[PDB]
Amino acid sequence: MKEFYLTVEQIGDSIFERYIDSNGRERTREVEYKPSLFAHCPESQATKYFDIYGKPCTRKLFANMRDASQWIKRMEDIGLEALGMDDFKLAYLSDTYNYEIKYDHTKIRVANFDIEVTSPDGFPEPSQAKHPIDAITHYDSIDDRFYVFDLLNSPYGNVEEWSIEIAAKLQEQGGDEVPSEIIDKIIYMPFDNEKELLMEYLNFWQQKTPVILTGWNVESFAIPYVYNRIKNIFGESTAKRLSPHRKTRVKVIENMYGSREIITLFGISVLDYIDLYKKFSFTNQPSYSLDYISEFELNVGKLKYDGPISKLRESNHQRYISYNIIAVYRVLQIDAKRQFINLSLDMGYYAKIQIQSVFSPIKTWDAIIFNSLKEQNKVIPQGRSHPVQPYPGAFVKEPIPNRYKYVMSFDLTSAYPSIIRQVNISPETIAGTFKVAPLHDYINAVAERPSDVYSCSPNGMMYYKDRDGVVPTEITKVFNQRKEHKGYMLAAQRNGEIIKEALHNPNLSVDEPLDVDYRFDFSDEIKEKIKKLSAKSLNEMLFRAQRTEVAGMTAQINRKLLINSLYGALGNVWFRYYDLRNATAITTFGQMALQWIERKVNEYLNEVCGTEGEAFVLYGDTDSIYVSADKIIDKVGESKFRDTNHWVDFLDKFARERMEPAIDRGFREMCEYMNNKQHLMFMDREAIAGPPLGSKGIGGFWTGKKRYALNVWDMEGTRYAEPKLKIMGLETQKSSTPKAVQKALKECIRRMLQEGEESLQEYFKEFEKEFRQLNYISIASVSSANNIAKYDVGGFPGPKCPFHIRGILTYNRAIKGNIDAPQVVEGEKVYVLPLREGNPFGDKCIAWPSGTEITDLIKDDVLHWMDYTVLLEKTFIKPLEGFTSAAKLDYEKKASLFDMF
DNA sequence: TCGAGTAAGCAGTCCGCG
DNA sequence: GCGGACTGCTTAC
Ligand SMILES: Cc1cn([C@H]2C[C@H](O)[C@@H](COP(=O)(O)OP(=O)(O)OP(=O)(O)O)O2)c(=O)[nH]c1=O
Ligand SMILES: [Ca+2]
Ligand SMILES: [Ca+2]
Ligand SMILES: [Ca+2]
Ligand SMILES: [Ca+2]
Ligand SMILES: [Ca+2]
Ligand SMILES: [Ca+2]
Ligand SMILES: [Ca+2]
Repeated sequence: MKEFYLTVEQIGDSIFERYIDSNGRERTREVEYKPSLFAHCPESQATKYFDIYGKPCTRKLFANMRDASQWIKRMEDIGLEALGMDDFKLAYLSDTYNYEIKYDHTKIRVANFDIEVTSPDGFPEPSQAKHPIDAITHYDSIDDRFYVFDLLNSPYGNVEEWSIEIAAKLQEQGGDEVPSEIIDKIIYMPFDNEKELLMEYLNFWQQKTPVILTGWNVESFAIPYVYNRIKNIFGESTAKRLSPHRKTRVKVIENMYGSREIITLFGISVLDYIDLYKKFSFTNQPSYSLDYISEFELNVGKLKYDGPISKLRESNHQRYISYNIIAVYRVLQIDAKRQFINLSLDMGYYAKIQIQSVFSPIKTWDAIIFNSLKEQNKVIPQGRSHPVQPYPGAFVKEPIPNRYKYVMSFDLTSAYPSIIRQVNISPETIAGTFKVAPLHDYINAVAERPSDVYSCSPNGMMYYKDRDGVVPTEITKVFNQRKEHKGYMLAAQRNGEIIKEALHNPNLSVDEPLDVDYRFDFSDEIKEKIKKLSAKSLNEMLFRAQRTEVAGMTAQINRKLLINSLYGALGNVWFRYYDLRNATAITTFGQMALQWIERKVNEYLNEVCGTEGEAFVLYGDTDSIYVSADKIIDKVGESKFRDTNHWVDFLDKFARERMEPAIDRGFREMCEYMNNKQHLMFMDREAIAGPPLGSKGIGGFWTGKKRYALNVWDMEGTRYAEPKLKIMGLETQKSSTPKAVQKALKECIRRMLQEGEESLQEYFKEFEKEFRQLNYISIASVSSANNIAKYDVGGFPGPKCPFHIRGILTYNRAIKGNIDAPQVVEGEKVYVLPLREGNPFGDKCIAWPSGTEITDLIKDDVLHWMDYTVLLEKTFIKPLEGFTSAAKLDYEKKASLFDMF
């Protein structure tokens, strides 16, 4: 097999590389890599190396990496550009793996671990590590085993061994319900003392050294705790054994307020699953506790226990160990579904970077572009410093707030990447500038043609047309991968809808789910077999289809993220190819494209409707238009349609056969106007929206920019078994809005769009009457909590104190003195509740850590003093009043003459 | 919240507005 | 009471 790296590091003048050799075995090597860098030279000097602008360079070969770094510094002292890849390990990977890497994941040791630390006096700080580590569960992907290290004797209690038999039993048997599928995979090791536990863990780690190291909060908690505890007991040299090269660095990480420490383990790639989840999941969660996320992702019940976690080991060591094991398993289950490790490996090997660098699109793209240029013997420019400067973005149309009955939407496929490719925007394709007219003049096609030679953006920039830039070339490659995965995702989605339909008529039989590839649209034969299947088999198939859809979603949306982040990197001062001229060329072209096509669509529809000045485009944001279809439906007449699906078909056909060709003609003209390299503006239909045929539903409404709801029957070619709400920006979509309130507002919206005013009024009246019975967590607001210290003046709110921070200060006074009470962590999320006048907490609100029950010390009093009236008004009535006033509906029945009878 | 970008919405504070 | 200046937070692209 072809060799591939596992990890790479620079340590002084050596590269340390762990790799898989041609026989599939893990090896390590130290290489005295001599890096090269480059300086500009005279034309009279014969060279093969040129910078991206075509200027000749001489290659400087250094005796070692330190010599190279020193040269860069002296070049700065002289005032001359030092060209080339200054991150020497990326140059090493490029030289050592000069081919497309094919990796074999089965050979990569992926370790997933979690530790337990009993602490009586509050949160056990990793930097201090003052308490014994009393459990470690470490799952190894190569062995497929859970290695459990269990401390039986501690200063906080001596306990009996954990029992695998009880662990396996149902909770109704007094057991722990450790999943039966992992029972046989547990290797249990009890220890009489912590010193032996840790020495054995280190010997184990040496034998089975992680390449990828993951878990939940492993980077911020488990790793620094283990390192520091070992350091405290044995000394630094022993703790450094967590690195295969015995090198570690305390790394200080900082944002806007304050900083924290992590331990860099040289020769390991730490991908903390909480951070993978945050970057790649496209959620914003009220809580990031593993319990909360596991419940959300997997629909598994919260791991229940009596009393605080600080007393769990002494009171129920059995459950304590089983819960540690289950926690490790939960992360593996989340990864089986979301596949973020697979994503990271794919992206990392594609770019030829340390796998942990997938968190940085700047590093990822720097490596991709360097590798690409190096292939042509071209030399990358030196990174420079730039001051942070603002630049303009997208155009968003101001919608008239209203109900909108029939709507068809359209938006550009990968808009900004497509603009980059179409215009040929790249650092080395800049050709010059032209005199800019006001944007309105380009939108209306009255400005003079920018260039008859070069490809243009309405910000004034011109680009070469003779050859593709490296940015267009490389962005296209990732875009093509994105397109492939999106195809699989949508097929799985369409397949899911087939199963949902079949589930209306399940067969009374005993059978099996069909063995199929959900990434491909079901054949006629498969469809026929599905119609004969039982509910059990159909539901299993649906689950599998939905898992395939999620897998495709991860692969496609994060490739979309990668290419969109190349655009974004052009506007980040740390990117080697930072250039506000190029970032603004993209955004200004975007503004033109949207407004140009708005004009074209309005013109087209006015023509086919025989009107003048009618605005068919009611809204658009960045690269999208929303077209009112009322007049199209009315041209045929509603009574002509057999059912909802009939008019959906009709609008679908109209969009595909009439609208899209008109849109395409419009953009081709724009391409010619701007003299672009290639027409790539592809504005495909997104949604077909409207009320159910014959209902009183309003179909859709807008309240403002970035705030709307549509009742959708077809989304990008997926014809739903049941209509689905597309809601953007409204409170149902915000993580700050209480859970039960999101749910209620969504049902209000459903009723508005599908059923009408009277249905809405019925539901509202019921919710208002019953909501005080809702569990307090479900009606609590959520907020991130930054700068608690800033607004804390002797335990009381300082000037301009935010509402949620005020709540935290209230909480802090109420739990004062107790080291046992959960502390609100700076920068994390809190639940927030309003409190009635005269309450014993002495302020108008209280906040506590999100994803948790408020501590028993104050729970009863919070429950007694919760201000339900304020809750309802702020979170439910105010937003609902917004939706209904926009839609020109009333959520409460107004008086009429009929009342008199 | 270490980690690519801008536009733009709403909650809340402070305080004017005769 | 609402609206502007401002902070804080969050979402649509
Ligand atoms: C979602 C998103 C969009 N954008 C910008 C670039 C996008 O091309 C543009 C339009 O956003 P989208 O319409 O959300 O995405 P897209 O057009 O790139 O891809 P597709 O519609 O095919 O799924 O907005 C970002 O810069 N960052 C982002 O995270
Ligand atoms: Ca735990
Ligand atoms: Ca788009
Ligand atoms: Ca599309
Ligand atoms: Ca059937
Ligand atoms: Ca869009
Ligand atoms: Ca009490
Ligand atoms: Ca206001």
